[PDB]
Amino acid sequence: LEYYFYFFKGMYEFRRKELISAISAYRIAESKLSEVEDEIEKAEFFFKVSYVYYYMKQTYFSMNYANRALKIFREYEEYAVQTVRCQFIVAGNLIDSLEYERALEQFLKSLEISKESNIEHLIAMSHMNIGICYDELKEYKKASQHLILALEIFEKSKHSFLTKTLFTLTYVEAKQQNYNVALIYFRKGRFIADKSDDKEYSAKFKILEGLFFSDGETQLIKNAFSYLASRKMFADVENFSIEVADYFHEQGNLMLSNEYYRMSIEARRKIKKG
Ligand SMILES: [Cl-]
Repeated sequence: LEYYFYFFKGMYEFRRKELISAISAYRIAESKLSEVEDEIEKAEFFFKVSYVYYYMKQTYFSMNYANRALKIFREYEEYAVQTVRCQFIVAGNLIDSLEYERALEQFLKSLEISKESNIEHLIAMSHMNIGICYDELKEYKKASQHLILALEIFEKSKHSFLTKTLFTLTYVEAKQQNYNVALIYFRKGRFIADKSDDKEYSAKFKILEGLFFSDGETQLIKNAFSYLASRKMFADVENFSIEVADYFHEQGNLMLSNEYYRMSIEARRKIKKG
C-alpha cells in the first residue's frame, strides 16, 4: 500500500510535469518495492520510471529501466502491448544516441509482435518508426515502403501520426529527387497539418516548401525556424537546420550553409541551457 502511494504520486507529478518530484517519488517507491509481489507490477513500475527518464533525455537510466521491464514483459504473452512499448522506449533512447541501426532492430521486433497479435495501431507505429530509421540510414526505398504501410492504417484511423508520416514520406521522396511524387505528399500533409491546427508540422512543411517546392523561397525556411524557435523546439531547430545546412553545402551555397550551421550551434546551446 505504501509503495503504491509513492508510485501513484510519481505518475501524478509526471502528469503535472514536475519531473524532479516524479523521479524523487519513484526513487523511494523503488526502495519500498522490496515488498512487491507480482513480476508484472514491478515491470509496470520500471516502465514508468524509464519513461520519465526518457522525457529528461537521461538516456542511460531510461534504457536501463526499459530493458528490466522488457526482459519481464516478453514472457507473459498476454502483455504484447507493454512489450512493444518497452521496445519503443529502448529504440527511442537508441535514436537519441544516433544508434539508428540498433534502433531499427528494436522496431523490427516490434513489428513482428504487433503483427502476430493483430494490434493495428502498433503495426502502423512500428512501420512509421522503421521508416524513420531507414531515412536516417539513407535507405530511402525501404523507408518509403514502410511509411506508406503506416500511411494506409493512419489514414483510415485519422490518428495524429498521419501528419508526421506524410511529412517524413514527403522529405524521403524529395531526398531521392522524386519531386513530383513528393509534391503530392507535400500538399496532402500541409493540408492535414493546417486543418488539425498542427502549427508545428505547418512550419515544418514550410521548410520543405522553401527547400523543394517553391522557386527557392528561402525566407520560408527562415520564418519556419523562427516559429519553431519561438516555441522552444530547439531539437527540431538543431536537427532541421543541419539538414538545411548540408543541402546548401551540396549545392555550393556556402554562405547560406554557414548561416544554418551557425543556427544549429545556437539551438544546441539553448538545449544545454534548458
Ligand atoms: Cl517524381
